[PDB]
Amino acid sequence: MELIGDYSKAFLLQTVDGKHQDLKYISPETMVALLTGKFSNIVDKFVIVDCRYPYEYEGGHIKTAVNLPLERDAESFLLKSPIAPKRVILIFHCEFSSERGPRMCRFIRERDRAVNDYPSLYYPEMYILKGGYKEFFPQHPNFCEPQDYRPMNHEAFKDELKTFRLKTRSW
Ligand SMILES: [Cl-]
Repeated sequence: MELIGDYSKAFLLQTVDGKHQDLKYISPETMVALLTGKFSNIVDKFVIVDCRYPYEYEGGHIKTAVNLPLERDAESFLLKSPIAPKRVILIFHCEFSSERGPRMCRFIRERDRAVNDYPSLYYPEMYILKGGYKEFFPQHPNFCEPQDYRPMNHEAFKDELKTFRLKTRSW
């Protein structure tokens, strides 16, 4: 397997097959391994980036996840003052096997390459959570807050979906 983004070392986590062949995917069990400190002697900090809209996040998210659905906010949070360490790892996710998580992962890599001298990176190791929140919640509800799941297409949130789409950079 290839080295991480800055070619400094191998990827730390066991991976699973996902839709995008160019990206690295992890399972809910691996996400729990990170949250439970199984990799604490090697991983200084990891950030779970929930790419879903605010109403989805508010309805139930993974504990400690940061909601950064807009490219400009993810860029500001992650790259204005980079989270330095040991390894730093980013895990991106959305509701299921959609495109919000993968798009944000690729965007952050593009910006990280842009602000660095090749091949150095602030976030050389990034993964996508396979199956997103939809598959994580039924496996580990006690690692979620609140213990619920609100889909993007929830009947009572049609206006909220629309309101938030009008804040994105492109459609
Ligand atoms: Cl955006």
